[PDB]
Amino acid sequence: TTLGQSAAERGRYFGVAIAAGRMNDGTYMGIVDREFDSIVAENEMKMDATEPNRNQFNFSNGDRIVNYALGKGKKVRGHTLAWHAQQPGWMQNMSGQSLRDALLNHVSRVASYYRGKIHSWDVVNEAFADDGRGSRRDSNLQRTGNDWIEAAFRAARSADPGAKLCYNDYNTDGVNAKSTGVYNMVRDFKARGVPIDCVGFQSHLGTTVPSDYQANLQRFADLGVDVQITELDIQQGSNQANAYRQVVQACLAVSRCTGITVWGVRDTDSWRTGANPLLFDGSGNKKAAYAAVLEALNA
Repeated sequence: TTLGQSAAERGRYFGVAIAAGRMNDGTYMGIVDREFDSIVAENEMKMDATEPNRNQFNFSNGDRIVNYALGKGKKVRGHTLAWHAQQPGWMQNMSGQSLRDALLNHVSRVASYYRGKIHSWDVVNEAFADDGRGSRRDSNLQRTGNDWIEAAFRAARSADPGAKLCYNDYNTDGVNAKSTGVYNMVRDFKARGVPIDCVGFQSHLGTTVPSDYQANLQRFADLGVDVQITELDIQQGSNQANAYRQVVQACLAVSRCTGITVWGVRDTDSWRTGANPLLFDGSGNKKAAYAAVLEALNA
């Protein structure tokens, strides 16, 4: 088997983040053809990639990833319709109502273009502080109004109602002040019928999985949302393979945990240079962490 085969047999997907740049690399494209049944774009679908100038869109590189995914029978995750980081320059300098207008225009148009091709959308990415109080990150977006996360989900449901609408964030893997700030927002969203289907957990780990990784996953699924591990990577070390095997078993244990996406093919492809935090090495070979993931999917 492969990761994707044996994660399907558990009712789940195993995805990978790819970059257009590498799609000519023969051994890279091979591993992706075979091991994963879900695909994210690493950069080609962010705000600056898709709307370089106000109200004017280029989906050229994002499409090369999406259409490769559909052509080979794989699911597609959309990353990401709204995010303080990596805003096209014209957007960084707007504020207020017109920023709010520009933001919703971005979400409905991007989600419209990809309607029917997107298994799930990171609608809003990283909206909570890392300050031990679970408060909102101060952003030009957040300064338009505390309800901008709601408005963004509303615009995305309109544009593509078949897509699963996710909130995605990092430093949210255990039970901390940040996951509980996310939790309270989502709870209120589900209370009020705000259209949010899944919560994403980036899980950019150090060397070790939190004791309550699954307890935190589970408290969210109990809200009646799906949970997804969206951008997984684990710092290398002797506990690396143990840490991957634990993340997979925490997802199999939770019934609403639909799948896991690691954030790159090979160690050399990682935004986290030097960490070697992935399932393959630069020579393209399976690491120990690959065998841990494949067993955990099978045991």
